[PDB]
Amino acid sequence: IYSRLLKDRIIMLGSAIDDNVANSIVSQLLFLAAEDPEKEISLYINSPGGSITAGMAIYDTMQFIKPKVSTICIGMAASMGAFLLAAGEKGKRYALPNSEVMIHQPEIAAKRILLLRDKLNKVLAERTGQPLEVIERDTDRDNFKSAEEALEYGLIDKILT
Amino acid sequence: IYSRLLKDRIIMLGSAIDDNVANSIVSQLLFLAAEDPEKEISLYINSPGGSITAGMAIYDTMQFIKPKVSTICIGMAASMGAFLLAAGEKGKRYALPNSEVMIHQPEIAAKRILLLRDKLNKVLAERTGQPLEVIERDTDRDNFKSAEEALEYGLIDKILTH
Amino acid sequence: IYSRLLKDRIIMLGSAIDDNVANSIVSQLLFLAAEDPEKEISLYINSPGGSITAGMAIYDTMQFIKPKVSTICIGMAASMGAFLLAAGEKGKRYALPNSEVMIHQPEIAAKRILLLRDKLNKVLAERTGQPLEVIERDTDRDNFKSAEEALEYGLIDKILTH
Amino acid sequence: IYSRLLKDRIIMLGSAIDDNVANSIVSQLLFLAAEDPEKEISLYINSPGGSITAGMAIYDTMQFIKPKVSTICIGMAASMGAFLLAAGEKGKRYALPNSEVMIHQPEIAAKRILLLRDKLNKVLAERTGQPLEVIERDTDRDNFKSAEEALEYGLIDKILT
Amino acid sequence: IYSRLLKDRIIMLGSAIDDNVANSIVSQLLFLAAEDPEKEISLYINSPGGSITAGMAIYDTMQFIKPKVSTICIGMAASMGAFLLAAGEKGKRYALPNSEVMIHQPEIAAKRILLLRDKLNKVLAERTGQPLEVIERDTDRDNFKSAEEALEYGLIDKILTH
Amino acid sequence: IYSRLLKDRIIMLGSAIDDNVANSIVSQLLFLAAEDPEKEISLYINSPGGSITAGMAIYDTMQFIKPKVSTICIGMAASMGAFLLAAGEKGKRYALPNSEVMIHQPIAAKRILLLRDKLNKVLAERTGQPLEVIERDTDRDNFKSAEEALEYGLIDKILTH
Amino acid sequence: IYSRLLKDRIIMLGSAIDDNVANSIVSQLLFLAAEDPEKEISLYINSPGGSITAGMAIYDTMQFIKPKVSTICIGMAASMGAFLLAAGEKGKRYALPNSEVMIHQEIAAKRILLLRDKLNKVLAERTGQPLEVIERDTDRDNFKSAEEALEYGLIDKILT
Amino acid sequence: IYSRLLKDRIIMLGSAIDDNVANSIVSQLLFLAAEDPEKEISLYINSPGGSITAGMAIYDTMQFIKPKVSTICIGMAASMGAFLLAAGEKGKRYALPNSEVMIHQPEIAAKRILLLRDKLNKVLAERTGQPLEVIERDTDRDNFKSAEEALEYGLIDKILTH
Amino acid sequence: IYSRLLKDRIIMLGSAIDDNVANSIVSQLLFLAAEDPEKEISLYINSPGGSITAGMAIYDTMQFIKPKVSTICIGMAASMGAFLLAAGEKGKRYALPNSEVMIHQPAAKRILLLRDKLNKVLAERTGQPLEVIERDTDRDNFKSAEEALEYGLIDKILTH
Amino acid sequence: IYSRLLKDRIIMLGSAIDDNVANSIVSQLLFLAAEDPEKEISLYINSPGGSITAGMAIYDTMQFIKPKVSTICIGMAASMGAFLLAAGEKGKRYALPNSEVMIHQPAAKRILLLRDKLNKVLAERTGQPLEVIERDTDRDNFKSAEEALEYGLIDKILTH
Amino acid sequence: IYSRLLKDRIIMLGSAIDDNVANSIVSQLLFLAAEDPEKEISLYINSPGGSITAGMAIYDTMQFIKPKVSTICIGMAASMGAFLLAAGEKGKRYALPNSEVMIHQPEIAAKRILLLRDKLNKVLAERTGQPLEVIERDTDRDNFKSAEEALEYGLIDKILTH
Amino acid sequence: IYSRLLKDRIIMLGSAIDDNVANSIVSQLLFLAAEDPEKEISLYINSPGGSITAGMAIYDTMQFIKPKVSTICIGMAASMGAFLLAAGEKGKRYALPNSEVMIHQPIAAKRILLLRDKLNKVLAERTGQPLEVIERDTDRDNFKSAEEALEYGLIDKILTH
Repeated sequence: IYSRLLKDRIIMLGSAIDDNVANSIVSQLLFLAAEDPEKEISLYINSPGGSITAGMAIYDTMQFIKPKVSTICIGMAASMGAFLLAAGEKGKRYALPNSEVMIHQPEIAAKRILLLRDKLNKVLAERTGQPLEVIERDTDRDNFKSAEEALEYGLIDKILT
Repeated sequence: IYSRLLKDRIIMLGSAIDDNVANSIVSQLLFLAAEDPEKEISLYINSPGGSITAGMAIYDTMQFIKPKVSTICIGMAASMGAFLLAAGEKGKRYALPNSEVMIHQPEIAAKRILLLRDKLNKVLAERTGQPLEVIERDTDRDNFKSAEEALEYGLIDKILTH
Repeated sequence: IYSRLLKDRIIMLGSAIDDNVANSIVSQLLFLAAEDPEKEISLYINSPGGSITAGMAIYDTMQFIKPKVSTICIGMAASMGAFLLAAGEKGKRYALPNSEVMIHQPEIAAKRILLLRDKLNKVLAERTGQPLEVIERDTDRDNFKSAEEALEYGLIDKILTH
Repeated sequence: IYSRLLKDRIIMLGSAIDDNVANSIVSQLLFLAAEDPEKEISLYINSPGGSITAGMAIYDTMQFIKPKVSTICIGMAASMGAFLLAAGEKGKRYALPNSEVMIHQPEIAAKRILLLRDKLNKVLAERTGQPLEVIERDTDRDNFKSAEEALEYGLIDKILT
Repeated sequence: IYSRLLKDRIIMLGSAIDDNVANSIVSQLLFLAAEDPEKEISLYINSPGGSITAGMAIYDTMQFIKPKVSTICIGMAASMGAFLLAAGEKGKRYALPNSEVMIHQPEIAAKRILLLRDKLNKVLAERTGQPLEVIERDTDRDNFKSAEEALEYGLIDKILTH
Repeated sequence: IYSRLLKDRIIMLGSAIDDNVANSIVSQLLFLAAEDPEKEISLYINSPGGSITAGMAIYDTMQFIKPKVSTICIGMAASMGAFLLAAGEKGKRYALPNSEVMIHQPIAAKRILLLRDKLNKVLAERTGQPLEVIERDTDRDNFKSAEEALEYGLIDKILTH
Repeated sequence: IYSRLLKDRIIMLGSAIDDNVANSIVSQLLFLAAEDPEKEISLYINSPGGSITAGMAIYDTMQFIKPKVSTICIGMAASMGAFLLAAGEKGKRYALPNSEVMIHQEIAAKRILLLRDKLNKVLAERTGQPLEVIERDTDRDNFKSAEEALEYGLIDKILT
Repeated sequence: IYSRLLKDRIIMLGSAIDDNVANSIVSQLLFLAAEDPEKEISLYINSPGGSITAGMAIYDTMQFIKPKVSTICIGMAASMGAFLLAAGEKGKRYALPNSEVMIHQPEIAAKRILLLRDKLNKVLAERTGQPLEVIERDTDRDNFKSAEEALEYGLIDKILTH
Repeated sequence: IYSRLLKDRIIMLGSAIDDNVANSIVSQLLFLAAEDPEKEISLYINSPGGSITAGMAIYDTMQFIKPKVSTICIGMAASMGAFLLAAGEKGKRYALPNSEVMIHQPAAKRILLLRDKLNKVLAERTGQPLEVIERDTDRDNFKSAEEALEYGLIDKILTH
Repeated sequence: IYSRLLKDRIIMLGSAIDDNVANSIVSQLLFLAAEDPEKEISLYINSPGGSITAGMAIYDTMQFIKPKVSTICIGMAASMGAFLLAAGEKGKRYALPNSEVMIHQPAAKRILLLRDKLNKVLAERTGQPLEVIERDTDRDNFKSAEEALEYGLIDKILTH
Repeated sequence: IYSRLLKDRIIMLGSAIDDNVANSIVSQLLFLAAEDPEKEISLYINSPGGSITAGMAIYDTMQFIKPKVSTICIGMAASMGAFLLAAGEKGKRYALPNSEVMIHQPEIAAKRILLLRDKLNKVLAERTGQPLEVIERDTDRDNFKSAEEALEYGLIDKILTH
Repeated sequence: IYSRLLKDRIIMLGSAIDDNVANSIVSQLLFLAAEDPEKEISLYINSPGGSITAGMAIYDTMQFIKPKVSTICIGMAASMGAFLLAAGEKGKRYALPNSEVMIHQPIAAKRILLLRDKLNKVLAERTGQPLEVIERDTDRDNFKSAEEALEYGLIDKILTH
């Protein structure tokens, strides 16, 4: 199926993000960018989130490729799912009226994670317009946002009705 | 099989609704809207229902896409199954004579659940043209409606008869 | 296989009836009706029967679609399998000489079961010709009907021979 | 373990009620009543509930035996768990301050169930002091009671602090 | 557990009756009869019933041993469960006020079953006090009898009350 | 595979007969009769036999359809396998020189008695043996060689070289 | 449990007979014979039967040991179960009123035929039926009530 | 083993808290209170935490029984594990020097969850002598405390040192 | 894969022979004979052997169909595998230089029947007197390809 | 159970012989020899046989320990089971009337070594000339208890 | 078995260290300390190591209890296994001549890992005599120490010989 | 069982040697040495061998404890099994007449090289063979009979009758 979706340049990120999913998503992105570098991509996101390392891979692939990546939150975008939502092409970041967004993000790899988390926070500040310290507090805490709360925090540009 | 059905723009929702099913249904909806934005979709519903979050995802995708989504209840629509039935395109919401509807609605975020619940009651009120306090009473409790009580309540537009 | 059968508009109901089987059968019915609304369908039945709710779903879908559904009992039609047999298109309900029919009918709510039994009983009365009360007794009792007994009772229209 | 509890005449009903559990509980009740007919029994209840047929078996065994059965709700008593709580010896029905009670209760066996349900409602009316019609509405609806709401509905005699 | 029960001469028959259960129950019976031939046995019964062959094994062992076997129905005694209940020591056959009895009885030669069915109807006739032919009439259809109805019918001696 | 065989109108009955197999075989028979009602079908039988109800279903479907059904015994036809062999189209019932046939046949007890009688009858008719002897021989263990099956009138022909 | 039974010299043969069961039963027989060679053993039989080779092992162990082995049919004794029933100590072979008996029974082929012949002979001596009569009845499907089993010579006494 | 521990009135809570664990812990508590109502109990806690409903059950049983319950944190007490640590007998709440405490707290009844949560914050406020608004801030977010920060915050009475 | 082989009229018998394998092989043989009755079939055999009944079914199907069946032993043909090798079309029975052949063969009454048929057929295929066949079937011996050629089990060794 | 048997110095060898079984049996033998070096051991054998290496380990342990090991064949002793039967203490090797014995035996170099040792030992236990042993080990034959007594595999048949 | 060992106050740590093993070890330690607070304990270690959080739990329990804990390395002590070895009672830390020690240390939070590594490093420095910075380098590197190397570094007190 | 053997101070090493087995064997050795330091231990060995690290652990525990450890080879001692056999108490190293010994021995690669050298040394010392020949023979497939193991000095005695 998602194969048919693929021909329409729609990627569905429908699950927790791990390496597998991250490889899969990166592949699809690279594939589409291969077919038609000039043409837009739609990434739909319903995800509880997942590993920061897996998430950053997708994010990097998004920033890297030529095609603009529009993001659309459907049920939920939490953790790295919310991050990817926020990292969509500007003015192209979308949510449905009932969808929810939670920006909360969960050896010697530890040093590495702390660094990635710092990068993550900074990107999020830039994309949202929030101050870094605000982003820090909010990603360390359990909080939920309605499509409307997320529009007004700067995570999405438009609520699609 | 349902693949063949898909070519005819029929989606079968035949099970309890969870994230998997919700992803599947959403995908099929997006896919069909992709092929042909202008053209109608038939959603057949026999479901015991399920998670309000998974249900709202399907509901949003339905409202969002261009194609009108006709809903048809076959055996049963309960919980989010009844909600989706009720959320079909107006004049296009259908049941079979012996089918049953139960609007009773039974991990994260207690507060989210409560919010979704207010909106679910609200959407039900608009679509059935029913008073909120009534919608609230009947979603709270075990009750089943026949194809006849569903229609009269405003849950479906018409009953399809041989 | 069954797939090849499907191209010939034959559906095989060969097992106990549950939600899965009911979904499957309903789908195949909707599929065939989609291909060719005008053209007949053959439903072969060898089934011990099963859930009344699942059975009624198949029945409603049968009554609902355009194509006429011929029913053919092969080994056995018991419970909802005998009901579906009896619900075949008139003059098109068939059995094999050695096949057997038992109209005895044994997640869900109790009042719903009772509502559905009355309904299934009424339908049976219409189809067999029998008085409602004769049906009520025979569904509560363990009996088998030979094909000839079956044809006499009104469950089938014709027995298949040399 | 619960073996040691047994010697102290404590039964723990810690799970959903099915036939198994119902057999087990009935056995223990009959066993204790065997040892010492004169002496009290303590039934602790943390249960999501279960089958009305299984529940009625325990209830019947409770009413039948000589020993008075005190009931104590710990986490939760729902469905037939709430019913058994309510069916404890009078003035002996107890809950903990944070416990919860839900009296909501979920072929041709159908006729039988409808009858058992009627019996169930009536017993509950008697034990609570509620009118039958009130019991009917409340067991058909999803509702939760604090220890305090349950004390004041008549499901328990005492909140143990 | 059950083991503790066993020391008090209580056997729990808590399940459908098959060869395994039947072997188990027979063993316990022979075991208790071995310990103390003179002393009574309590057999508690909550069972949907089961195989007539497995049932008759337990029955024969009951009749055979010295100890008197009291029977007590708890939730339900159906099929061979109801039979064993009825086959308890006279004046010792007991039910709880809400328990239910159903005397309906649905690798083995068909004639073996036919004969064992008759022999069952006869034993049951002599145990109830009911005439053979009425028992034959009753057990070939579904019914269910309350504790009150089974008392009347001669299936049990006493209801456990107050 | 079998699928390729199917295109040539060969059905292989290679296992014990239960409802599954019976359904499968019936389906294949109905399917072939659907494609070409006029044209012959070859049923190869190597089977230990099985349920009389499942057997009679296949037998009925055989007698019912238009295509003539030739039967060929390969290793063994016992129980309902032997019966189906015997029920092939007349002059079309075949065995291989080393194959064996055993007509011994081992829920409604009243009904299985009926089918048993009906079986015995059909057997008497096709073999032309006394119903008297058919009842002896199906009630006891007996193995016939391909020759012994010829004399009995269970098969018309033994296939050689 | 059957452990407690064992202390009372009761063995329960409650299942199809295979090598495992046969080993078990043989062990228990040898064990009891070890404890008290002089004292009787009670073998209760409810069995659909099984392998002739596994059966003959139990039968041989029975014949071999000193203790007399009484046999009691409870639900059913078929195949080698019926054989072992028949092979109980004389005057000690028992059935319950409703129990049923059915005597119907490289790749080890020549040996199966021998064991079978040996089994038919032993049933002849034990029932008092002619061999030709046993050869007939073990090749065919038939069941006997306690009563018919008494008449045929398969058991001594129906117990009530 | 923990059996031997049990004889010394030591209970080990070494895992995530669910209904099973909660039943187990409750049972052990009731058992010990049964043996010797007067005598102290030691509850060692190394737990990632878990369900608020399962946690409250243990907490209630602790408050309810006669014996004083000393709590000792070993590796970690997070979520309901930290709550139970804090709910130990006063002056008897202990941690090891390297142990960690996280008071962050992450099926039925959204409304119940919310209620339990208010009471959990409240009990934490009493026991730590801390302002509610502070307790509310720190249960809402990811934070871990050392044995030193726990003590100063008022989560434990003293740190046990070699 | 073996599907591709099948289009070339090659059947691979690569495992112990049971009913499943026997059904499979028979089916493939009947299938090929259906496509092209006139045309040869190649049966490659590397098998430890198996049941005499399952074997005889393959053998009969081989004798029965029109196409000539050439047999080729690859690693091993033992038991019914050796028998089917030997039953290949005359002049068409082949082995590879390092392959091995063991003619040892591991209702009883029917089993004893097939066993006799088997010995006779072998005796006819090899030209060996029957009584030599019967000794060699009862005993455990391997033949090198060379020995099997000289014994008359195979027509030619493949080489060069 | 067999635990109770063990206290009576009865070992039951009831299955195919592999390393596991061989370890088990050796352990039990060493254990009993430890308790009471002076006192006899009864080894009951119903076994299809098995690996020659696993077998020889049991055999060596038997020869090695002080207690005399009596062997009793119950259903069957084939392969290494037959060998261990034959290796029982002299005059103490027993079989039951219906039991069967097959002496057929199914680093290669070490395997060929044990095989020779095995034939020799048998030749010594039976009194049969070596070359007769070698024929009979290579071939597939059953001996009735009677035949095994006369062959010198067992000392006495149990009866009466 | 191990049980017999336990009566002799020997604990065997023979596997990777996770929460399970850590709970087990902690329990055994608490148990023995319960039986006889005054008397020595022998902890034998052959372990590839494991989670720092699990390791620190065992360590804290060791430091906490009254009994002195002697440590004996048998095959290998790596990661937290080498740490526990080094944390044995002074003069009581032992190894076998051919055993190996690797102090390299590879659900959880990152800052917590870092806090715990500094701590484990400090402890190691105290115990070995080494400067903190020597420990820091050696834990970040893949090296094995022979028993003699180990004794020289300060990880053990004595090597076990003829 | 083995447990009974344990009371008699017999340990059975009956399988390939891995960490589990090595732990088990070490434990049993430590246990026995705990009960009675003065008293002899009998280690029976039938083993294909295994890991050199696991082997050396057992060997060390043997050399370390007070009790003398007699070794007896039953079926086979290969690899570390042969090594442990050879490392039994002197004059206490035994084999059965038909048993076999193979001294052929097949994560820190640098370390396994060290143990390998140390093994070869101990072997040279106990057999009294040239370290020269010990390196040949452990690097190749060789099977010694009980006699051949006597000459090599791997065992002191062959146990007979």
